[PDB]
Amino acid sequence: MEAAHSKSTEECLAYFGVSETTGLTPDQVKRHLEKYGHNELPAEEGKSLWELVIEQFEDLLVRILLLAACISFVLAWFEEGEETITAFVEPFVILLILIANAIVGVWQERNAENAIEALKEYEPEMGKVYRADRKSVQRIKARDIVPGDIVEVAVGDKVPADIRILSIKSTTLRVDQSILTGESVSVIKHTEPVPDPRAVNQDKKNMLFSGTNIAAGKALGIVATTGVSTEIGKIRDQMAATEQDKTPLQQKLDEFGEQLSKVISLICVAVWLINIGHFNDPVHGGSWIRGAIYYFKIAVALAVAAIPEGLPAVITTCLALGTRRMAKKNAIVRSLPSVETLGCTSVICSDKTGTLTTNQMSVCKMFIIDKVDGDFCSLNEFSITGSTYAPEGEVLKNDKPIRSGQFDGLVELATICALCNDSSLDFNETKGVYEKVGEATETALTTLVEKMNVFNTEVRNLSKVERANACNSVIRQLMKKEFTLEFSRDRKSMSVYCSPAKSSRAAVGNKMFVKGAPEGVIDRCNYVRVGTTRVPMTGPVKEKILSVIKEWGTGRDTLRCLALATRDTPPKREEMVLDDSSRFMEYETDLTFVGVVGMLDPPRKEVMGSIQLCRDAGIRVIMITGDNKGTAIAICRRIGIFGENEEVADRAYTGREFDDLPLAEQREACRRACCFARVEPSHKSKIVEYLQSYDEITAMTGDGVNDAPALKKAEIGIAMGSGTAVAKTASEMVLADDNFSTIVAAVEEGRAIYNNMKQFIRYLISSNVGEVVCIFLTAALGLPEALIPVQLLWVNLVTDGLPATALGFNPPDLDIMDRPPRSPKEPLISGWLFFRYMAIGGYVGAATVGAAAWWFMYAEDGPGVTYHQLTHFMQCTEDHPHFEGLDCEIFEAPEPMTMALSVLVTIEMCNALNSLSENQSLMRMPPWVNIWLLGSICLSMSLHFLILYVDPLPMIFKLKALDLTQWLMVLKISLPVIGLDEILKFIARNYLEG
Ligand SMILES: C/C=C(/C)C(=O)O[C@H]1C(C)=C2[C@H]([C@@H]1OC(=O)CCCCCCC)[C@@](C)(OC(C)=O)C[C@H](OC(=O)CCCCCCCCCCCNC(=O)OC(C)(C)C)[C@@]1(O)[C@H]2OC(=O)[C@@]1(C)O
Ligand SMILES: Nc1ncnc2c1ncn2[C@@H]1O[C@H](COP(=O)(O)OP(=O)(O)CP(=O)(O)O)[C@@H](O)[C@H]1O
Ligand SMILES: [Mg+2]
Ligand SMILES: [Mg+2]
Ligand code: NA
Repeated sequence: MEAAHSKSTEECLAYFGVSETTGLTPDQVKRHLEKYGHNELPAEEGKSLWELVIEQFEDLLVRILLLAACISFVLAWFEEGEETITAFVEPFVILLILIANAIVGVWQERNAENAIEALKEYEPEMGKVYRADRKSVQRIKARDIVPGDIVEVAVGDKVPADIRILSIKSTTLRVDQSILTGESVSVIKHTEPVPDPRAVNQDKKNMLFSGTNIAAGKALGIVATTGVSTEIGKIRDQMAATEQDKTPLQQKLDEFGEQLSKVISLICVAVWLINIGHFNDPVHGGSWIRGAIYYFKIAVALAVAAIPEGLPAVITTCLALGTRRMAKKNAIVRSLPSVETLGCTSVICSDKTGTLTTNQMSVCKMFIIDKVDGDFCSLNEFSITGSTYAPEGEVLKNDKPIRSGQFDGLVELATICALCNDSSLDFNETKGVYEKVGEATETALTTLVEKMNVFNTEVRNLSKVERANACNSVIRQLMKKEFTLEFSRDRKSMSVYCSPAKSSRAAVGNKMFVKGAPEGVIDRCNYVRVGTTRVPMTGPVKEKILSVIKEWGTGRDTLRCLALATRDTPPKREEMVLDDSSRFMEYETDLTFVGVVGMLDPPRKEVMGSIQLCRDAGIRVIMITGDNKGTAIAICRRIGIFGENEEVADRAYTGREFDDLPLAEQREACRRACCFARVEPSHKSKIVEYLQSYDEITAMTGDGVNDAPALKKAEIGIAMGSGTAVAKTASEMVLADDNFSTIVAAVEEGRAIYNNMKQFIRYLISSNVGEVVCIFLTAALGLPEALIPVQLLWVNLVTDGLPATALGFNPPDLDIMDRPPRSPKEPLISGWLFFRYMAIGGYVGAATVGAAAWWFMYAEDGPGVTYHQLTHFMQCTEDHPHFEGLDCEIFEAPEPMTMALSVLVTIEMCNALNSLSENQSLMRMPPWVNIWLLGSICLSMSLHFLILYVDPLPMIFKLKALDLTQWLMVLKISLPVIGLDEILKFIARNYLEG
């Protein structure tokens, strides 16, 4: 293992003590592999169904439901009557429901994958090495490779392990570092070391990254690191090292169950306590034993009456409808419980280029020297038309079209472009557009030249597959591109060494054409071409050139700038070391300025807008880029991140500056900064760490393996649709169109969803509260069971579901994206609201209980002790001649329970309307504000009726109610609720808030 890419080539061969000629002797292997182990990323930990199922039974609510289903199952085996056979339908369903979870929770998980499981997709199976047990190449297995032994790589290989390169057999070595680094092109490699120990992957040019692919060539190397120590391994760790939290909804889950479990217990405490007399009045008579079976069968009744059985399924049902919904709007939510979190994103750190700007290069201005006298300068500035790389546009100065050949300065600037360019242009018939063959910034140049055909060369008598490069290729036949000095991140420029063909361009042997950042190339210029002549680059001449440079890249224009020059007297060919990039800055001096070229990477429309929405939304937007600060900034104001004129010094730091600042200011910077320029790897995460130190839900967006470590830890990681599998499987959402805006649009559904989601949740809960109250009373008073678990379930599952899940469509507020993103800590039911549902429930609890008992104490179709002596219904067959000479079996009558169970049903089909709104009266928001909710209610009612009329059913529950006698009685109980709410709902006006 060597963090050395900065070491000499022999220095490594030294460290490992290995023969670049022989390799590692089988001993070295046995010893190296035991200090280094195998080159491979650790396997996964997959739980068994056993383990899975067990989690499915680790919720307090699922358990409280399992203990209850036991007591029911246990009771349903204590009667000895032929009629009491439907005894196994209660403890049967409960299980069934609890079973349907485990079932779903497992398949739920079984289909989800690990972001890391996606990484191992980058590990090659075989490798190619050289060791002491053979002269010819040995082809082994990635993992059997050890830090040290000599490995060789070829054009068609995937790089196993991180290799410090020893020697390049090919004439050149190309690499696709795409997946785990900055920008991919055929990145070249060289053998000489890299001085800086703290070098960024891209800058370690003598290296072979594990997983990356060698595009072209065949070179030899010595393995630096193996395994998890390998550059990517270094990542896999990050990801595995991170743990993410439960959506502030799931958070609230445990919370509610924790309590819903405390309460419950307490009841049984109050309950057992109201029947304490049974300790100082019993005559040891025997009817005892049948009194314990009461508490036991009333306790499991208490459970299916405290837990919102059906809720779980209504929520996810609400979410999946929304997934598909956003999917239409190009947004892809990976895992849904995350929609909530998206709904309250505090900040969005998105990259610029790919998403914000369209990334469509096009030269808009050029500028070449026109004349220099004493101190008087004179430039020739231009304008170029054409968004597309498409070779279609016109060159104009002072808005007047202009032939290009008419000016020398241009004819050179033009060639330079065409020659110091590795890109080109290609046209396709499948879509009919002109596509970016190489790198955009280059493919745009190639384009520029096309538009200003310096040679007035007929191109309209040529097809469109030929128009693509007619003007370039011509300038290409005007020089012999001997070789090229690739771009390097320190001289921030590149150059092409050329020769002319024997007769035409003989004038001056070889010359050199360079292009890069104006700062550099310009200093390196000691002269300046004025048409066909040169002059001593002077003080004034320079300022004036940089002044326009700064004008373009800082002005509203927000243009990118390329300074073009040529080295007239290039060093002799054989005196150049075309293969040791260090010296490339030396070969690029004594330069003659030729002119700079400005081009734009236009922001995508809706962004400006989408940026504004965030404002009203209060959602912060941080722009992570690769532009220089001066340009990042501008660009921002151009979109709205900043407002032209705004002071931005503190709100925008740079890749470096940031690293400088101490952990102290690091944090600060982050809560206010909105523009990070020249960002590096770690940053995307350190920030996401500070943005978290401010309890801020923050969005992050990357595209490749290197971005994963953050995308993971970000509350909401957003991966590009044109991004790499891994990253995607790391983010919690994916953008097919990459449009930043799609993020904001997604942040919208995110709130909406949760608002309906939210309410429909409050609806089914309060009801569950009510139910509880019913059993409490049914129990505290002795009164016969008023409602049965087997019932309560049906309700909380169906008669309650269809209105709840229809509520999920409640018309979205108009002010959504006009209120700061929601708080996570904000509880679902509190304050006066608590008081409200605390009352509605206390209402239904009695409305139901009293209902069943009514049919017992006033209804004609079943007279009962009007003195309330039904309370002791427990004792009837006993003291048969006590106070009743009645048919003792009437207490277990169906009519009384269908009474309450129908006043419940209705009260909810009603309460499910004092919901369409929280405080806006129904006359201010009639139920017909939602077509679904109404319809749904009907489907439930024809249903509830299904359990009265369809013979198989009623016998399971209770028999039919006498229409207009008993039903009417039902209505004179429930309907009033609405009032009770409209009344609390009115207590709105009687307080400030609204
Ligand atoms: C429910 C029924 C009852 C009886 C209950 O105990 O509720 C209390 C309680 C706990 C509360 C409240 C409630 O307090 C009372 O009513 C006092 C008890 C008096 C009644 C007893 C008679 C003597 C709450 C409900 O009501 C009011 C109006 O006071 C409101 C609120 O609740 C919310 O905001 C809910 C949002 C939680 C988040 C929703 C998550 C649950 C949804 C999933 C359902 C899982 N169930 C299930 O069966 O799944 C399977 C797989 C099948 C097992 C919450 O104050 C909560 O405490 C909290 O921490 C909160 C923030 O939570
Ligand atoms: N095709 C090209 N050839 C030579 N130099 C180029 C170039 N395109 C840009 N440059 C110059 O080289 C410097 C760096 O190029 P770099 O590869 O970092 O650009 P980039 O801006 O395309 C990254 P990002 O796309 O993430 O914003 C630029 O700041 C510019 O001055
Ligand atoms: Mg570039
Ligand atoms: Mg990137
Ligand atoms: Na996460």
